[PDB]
Amino acid sequence: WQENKSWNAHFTEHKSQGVVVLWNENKQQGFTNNLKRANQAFLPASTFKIPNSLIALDLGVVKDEHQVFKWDGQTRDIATWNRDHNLITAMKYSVVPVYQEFARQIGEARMSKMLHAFDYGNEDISGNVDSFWLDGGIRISATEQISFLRKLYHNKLHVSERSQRIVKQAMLTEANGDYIIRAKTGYDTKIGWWVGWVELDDNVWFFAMNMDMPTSDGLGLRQAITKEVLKQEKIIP
Amino acid sequence: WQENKSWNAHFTEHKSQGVVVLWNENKQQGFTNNLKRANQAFLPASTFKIPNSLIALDLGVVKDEHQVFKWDGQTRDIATWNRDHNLITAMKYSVVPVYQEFARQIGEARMSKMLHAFDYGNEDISGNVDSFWLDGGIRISATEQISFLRKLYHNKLHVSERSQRIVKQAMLTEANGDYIIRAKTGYDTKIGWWVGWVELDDNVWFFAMNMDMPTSDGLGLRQAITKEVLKQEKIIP
Ligand code: NA
Ligand code: NA
Ligand code: NA
Repeated sequence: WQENKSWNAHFTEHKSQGVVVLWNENKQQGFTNNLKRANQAFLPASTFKIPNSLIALDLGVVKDEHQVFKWDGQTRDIATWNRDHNLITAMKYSVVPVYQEFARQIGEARMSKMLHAFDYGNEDISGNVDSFWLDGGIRISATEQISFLRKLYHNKLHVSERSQRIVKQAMLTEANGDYIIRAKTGYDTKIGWWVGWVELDDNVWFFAMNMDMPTSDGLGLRQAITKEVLKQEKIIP
Repeated sequence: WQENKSWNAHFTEHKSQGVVVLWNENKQQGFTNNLKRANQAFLPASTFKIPNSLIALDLGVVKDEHQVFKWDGQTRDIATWNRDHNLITAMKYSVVPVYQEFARQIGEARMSKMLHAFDYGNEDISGNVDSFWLDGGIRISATEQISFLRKLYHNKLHVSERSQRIVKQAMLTEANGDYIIRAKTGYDTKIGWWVGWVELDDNVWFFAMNMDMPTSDGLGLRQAITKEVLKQEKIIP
């Protein structure tokens, strides 16, 4: 692990504070602007959709990325939520109600057992079974997110290979001739997250970032600051 | 099927001639600028890399998208070919020697049986087992490319689901907040190809295009013209 404080200028430039963690898979080396915060644990919020999806697929709660999760007829503030969804759109729009239903069907016992099998964060599901990742006891750090993602990337998690391939497909965020990003956003009213990885032709760079997010004003910063770090390190052009 | 000659404006504006074929999956309806050229069969060239990959995966000739195909040590004109590759980079840079090796390992008998099971084009693999898609007997039309691709999209081809998911991952070309394109380019001395699909939140649009390609100058037009048509049809912004 190497600390590079020069990344802090990207945060300063945006009147923000946070951590970016990068892992170079080929070199097995990590880099971050703040080693201490890199190892501090926070509520995952919607980044929890990654393990939740995996578990739901492995248990058959979700069949595949095409199955329709019918809208439950309750109108909610976020317009995109008020419609039918599949795994791809549910991830893309972070549709909380669909995942809450998943969590209820999974149940606390299977949920707790799976997170333990995954070595996921503090592995604590205390609170409501359908909301612990938003306001309950579970915590994970940026470095822990990287460890978890590395296992997912290599199909090493304790679910089927098929479930893992499907979730990586659903994580697809951006792709062009230069790179591919597979990732998940999250935010909880105190912290904003972006975790995932960048696929290059001959390497993979895992990333996990979080930042203080007093208002939702700055949500776009999660990707922007990360990309500035990626640009500075020449990972993307 | 519906003919839209207005699309010809995009070809002529580039001093070009060709066909674009679109299929709206939800509505089960197709659109083309030239109904007859849509059904004209040509050598598939590198678009054959899609069935070739599926077969190699299903037979274990390829383990997965990470397996290294070591460079055989012969230097060829295209700089990107002269290195080790995996399925992702082999597709991205259309690395013919790797696929030629796959074809030799698959062998004529299994190749022929699989293309028949695929209902692929004219199913004719004469003569050279490692070059028939470049100079041999096989011919496929833009509409036939679409039929094959629709089966691949739904995991309905007669190979494992896993094989189909891996090849679709390897087809990934472009992705953003508005769309995902999975596709494969091809070109022989005479014609250039682009075939694949556009994933939207609530629909999939299949496409297959081919155009006259007297020089390799114009290869960029395969994507550009196709995108102008997608833009016109309001499929992408
Ligand atoms: Na690793
Ligand atoms: Na910025
Ligand atoms: Na044009």
